[PDB]
Amino acid sequence: APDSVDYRKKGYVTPVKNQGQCGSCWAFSSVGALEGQLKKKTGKLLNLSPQNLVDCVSENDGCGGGYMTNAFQYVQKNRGIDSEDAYPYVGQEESCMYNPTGKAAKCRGYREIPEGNEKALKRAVARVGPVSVAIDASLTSFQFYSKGVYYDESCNSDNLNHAVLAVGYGIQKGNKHWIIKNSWGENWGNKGYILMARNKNNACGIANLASFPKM
Ligand SMILES: *C(=O)[C@@H](NC(=O)OC(C)(C)C)C1CCCCC1
Repeated sequence: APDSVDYRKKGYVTPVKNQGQCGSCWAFSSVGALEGQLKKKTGKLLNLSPQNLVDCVSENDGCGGGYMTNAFQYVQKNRGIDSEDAYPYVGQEESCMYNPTGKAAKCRGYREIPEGNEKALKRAVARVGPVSVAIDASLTSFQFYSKGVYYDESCNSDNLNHAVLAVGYGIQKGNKHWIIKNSWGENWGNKGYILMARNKNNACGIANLASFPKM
């Protein structure tokens, strides 16, 4: 039987979130990866705080964009990241208000998958769990997605502009794919998710900026 995994079935994925009017996709991607590792390492997870990252990761630009590795590094140096409940998302950057009392996860580093390698990415998803990735999500066809395995030849792998989360991989109707968790609400795509073409020459640059935190 062909290799495939869907971490949503295993309880490694929390409900789909909505960024609102803030370019915080990176924060949600990071938090999603941390959540997956919490489930993996401790047997249970909870919603982590993307707001904590938006406000405290000085190396990023808050609602103006950021990198997942920068967030992981921050969680590590900071000795922690608050839970969503302790540090709720307001969708706008504010002053860093982290509080150790509400710490909900820790990080011991991170690893970046070899750029452009879907085979290494697949191994990471299979051996680590959900991984943070970035893609070109500017196409109109990406935005109005609803079903099937998305693939658009004009998707620019050299223009990563949206962080997302690879929650698994498989095949649907002879079409190999990556299971992708977005942060545009459950209203977007298929209940907040999108099936993206796998092994279609790094479509949309799916393997160009992938990483996972070490816990
Ligand atoms: C989306 O939420 C943001 N994307 C982002 O941080 O992209 C990386 C650096 C490729 C992960 C941006 C922030 C504002 C401009 C548009 C989308």
